[PDB]
Amino acid sequence: MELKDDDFEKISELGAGNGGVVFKVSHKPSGLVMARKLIHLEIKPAIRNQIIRELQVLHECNSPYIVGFYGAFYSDGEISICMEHMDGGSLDQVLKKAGRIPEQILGKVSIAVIKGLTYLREKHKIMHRDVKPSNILVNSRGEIKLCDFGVSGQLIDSMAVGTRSYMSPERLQGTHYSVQSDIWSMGLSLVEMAVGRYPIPPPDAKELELMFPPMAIFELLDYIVNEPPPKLPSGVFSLEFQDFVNKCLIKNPAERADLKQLMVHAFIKRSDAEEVDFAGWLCSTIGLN
Ligand SMILES: Nc1ncnc2c1ncn2[C@@H]1O[C@H](COP(=O)(O)OP(=O)(O)OP(=O)(O)O)[C@@H](O)[C@H]1O
Ligand SMILES: O=C(NOC[C@H](O)CO)c1oc2ccncc2c1Nc1ccc(I)cc1F
Ligand SMILES: [Mg+2]
Repeated sequence: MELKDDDFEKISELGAGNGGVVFKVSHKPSGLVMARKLIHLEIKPAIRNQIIRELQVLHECNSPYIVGFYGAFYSDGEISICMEHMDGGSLDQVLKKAGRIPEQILGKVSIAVIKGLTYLREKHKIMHRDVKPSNILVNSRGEIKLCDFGVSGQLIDSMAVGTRSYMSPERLQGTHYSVQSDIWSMGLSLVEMAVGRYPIPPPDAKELELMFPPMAIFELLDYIVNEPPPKLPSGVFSLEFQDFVNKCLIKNPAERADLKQLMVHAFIKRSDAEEVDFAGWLCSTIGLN
């Protein structure tokens, strides 16, 4: 069935970010609860049809590790993307409530991200372009899924920041980037979620004892490109996890691990095996089920 603006009704607001908002909505004809992302684009009527045409590939993006698509359309100023509502929210929200995410749980997340990126690359020849805790969504059935990935080339162009960057040194320095950049972002997201705050600048010894002003824009970006990369602190995390993120966070993109290598890394092989009630933990920590 085709989706159209007058067929919806706002239930609540799921949040916002550097531009458009997302509503939890009810599609009246179907009865389905959905997440409707609205993106404001003062943009000519020709190229906004291309965007919709290009977003139709999302109907073929079916994976347990990728947020489901219902449809896309242009309303009155705004292009609407309608997706699966994920009742656990994004990992940036669960981090706020959780304080930290345990390593075992990050093992399950790492698995999901790797397998999602792999799906998008192998089956659709696309890079994410925007991996970070807020674009990894989770639900009470224990699923972990990626969203907000770069399907439509046009949409990427029509949007082209914030105060915290998950961009890789190479992408920060110019156009010379591609799929290896998603690895960096994943690695940084993981350190963030393990430690409970954005890992740049790194915490001093005294701030690490406590766990176990904000930087200016240029200061921070300079740190990412010119200063050694962030590390998981020693002692409180397994050596294999430490290696995992170190392999993700190698400044040189060719030297950096790729998805094939990460898939067979000791930390994944260990997390594959482990028995973890992610569904249970998630609800327990945010108060749902
Ligand atoms: N499908 C969904 N189900 C449930 N919540 C969602 C869904 N999509 C987005 N959200 C929520 O909406 C919020 C805003 O999302 P949006 O993608 O507009 O920005 P963001 O990714 O949070 O931050 P940024 O602006 O840096 O991308 C997210 O933080 C997330 O909590
Ligand atoms: O939402 C995106 N960025 O977040 C920016 C924030 O809202 C800030 O304003 C975004 O960027 C793209 C670029 C190209 N193609 C698609 C998208 C796309 N959305 C998208 C992709 C897959 C699925 I499942 C659902 C989606 F909502
Ligand atoms: Mg987002």
